[PDB]
Parts: sequence; structure tokens; C-alpha cells
Amino acid sequence: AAFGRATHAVVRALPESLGQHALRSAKGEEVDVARAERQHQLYVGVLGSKLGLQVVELPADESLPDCVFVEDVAVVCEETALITRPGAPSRRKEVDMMKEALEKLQLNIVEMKDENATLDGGDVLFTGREFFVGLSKRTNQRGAEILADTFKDYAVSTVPVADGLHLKSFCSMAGPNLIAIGSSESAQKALKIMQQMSDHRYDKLTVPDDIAANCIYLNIPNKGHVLLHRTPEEYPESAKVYEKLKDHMLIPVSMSELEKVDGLLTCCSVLINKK
Repeated sequence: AAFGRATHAVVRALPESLGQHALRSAKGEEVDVARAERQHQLYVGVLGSKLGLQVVELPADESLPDCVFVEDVAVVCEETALITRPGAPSRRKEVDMMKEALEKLQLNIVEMKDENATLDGGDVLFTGREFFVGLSKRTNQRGAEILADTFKDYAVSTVPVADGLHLKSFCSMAGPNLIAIGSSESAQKALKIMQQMSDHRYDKLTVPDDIAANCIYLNIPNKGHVLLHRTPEEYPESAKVYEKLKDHMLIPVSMSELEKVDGLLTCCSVLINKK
């Protein structure tokens, strides 16, 4: 029942179409789909083969270029699964498959159907004590309200998010009561708001690179603290910070290709603790 404990991980293979057709906040360099596929395979390998989680691998759909980013279509807390209503309308076609996978895992399902509500799972940060929902271009007040009504056992606070970012584009949980946070003006502004609204102050792990603040924390049986973070090659100054977590099993995982389409570590999986 410790924070970060998971038994299952839902992921989805990336379609070949992702390279050219996936949505992306900024125009950048060409995506190497083969490399992206390899990095995704390694990512899944860490979750399942290395850490022992049971991985449910949903099939890619060439018509859904962004389907690999399952975090945005569902938010899971304990035995409840909130099927979201993505800010990008075309991505709402990804929802039904996740829903079916979560129902198979016996989770209590709540669907966001309100035509005036939108919410990307990537704008949701569950600290284990409460929820923080980013109000952005993808997630609106109504979506936040529905999430609050879905997880009545936890407090829900919203925080302004700018540009084409998501809340977790610059933060994520790095451990119990530990928030990994970027150093940019935006990241720090958001953190101060979250700290002020909460009934309890959180410890923080500040990294120089906002994107590198997105890591995956897991509490694994017979291993304890486990953390997947961006590599020294990708963000050396940030990797140096994670290296200071002497009680965590650090695992460097690359996402250099999917990062081109705003795909970070948390974005590629939905974690579940099925007892």
C-alpha cells in the first residue's frame, strides 16, 4: 500500500504514422521512428522484464498517431479509473481501447462524457496525498471538476499551465512526498502555487532541465525505491541530480525521439496496483 506501488502497466505500441502525423507543440527535427520504436521497447522492457510489472500492450493504430501516449486518456487512483476526454478531439478515439483494458483489470470505471469538459492525463499529478490538475490548452476547469468528483477521497487543486505544455512537462513524483521540479520561471511559479494550496509542504528534487523533471517512480517488492529518469546523454546536468538519490534504484531511460512529439516518461504508461 506504499506510495508508488504498482502491479500492472498499460502501454501502447507507437504507429509508424507517429513520425509525421503525431501532434507536437513545436516544430523540430525529423523523428527517427525506428529509434523511437527501440526506445519504447526498452521502456516497456524496464517496466515488465526488469521490474516485474505485468504489462498490457495495446496494439498500435496507424490512424491514431498519438496512441502511444496512454497517460493522457486515463487517470488511475487505487481501484478507480477515470477515462478522460482529451483536449485534442481527434485523440478521443483512443479512449475506448484503454477503457476495455482497464475494465478487464476489474477497475471501477468513470467516463468523462461532459461535452464541455476536457482533460489530458498528463495535466494530472497525483502526489499520493492529493491531486494537482494543470489548467491548460488541453485541460479545462470542467475536466478538473469531474476528476474531483471522481476521486472524492482526495483533495484537488488546479494550477495554471502555459504554452503547449502539460503540468507534468516540468514535474512528477520522484518518491514519497517528493516532487521532481524544473528550474524554469514557469516550473517554479507552478511549484509555489502547489505548495501554498496544500495542507502539507512537499520535499522537492530540483533539476536544471524542466523536461528531465518528468520521471517515473515505483515502489517495487524486494527492491524498494525505484526511479526511471532521463539519461546523462540527454540531460547530464539533470542526471547528476538524480544520482544523489542513494536509496533509489536509478534506471536511465532514453526518450530522445518521442520527446520530439512531447512524449516524456510518464506519458507512455498508465500504472495500476491491482490487489
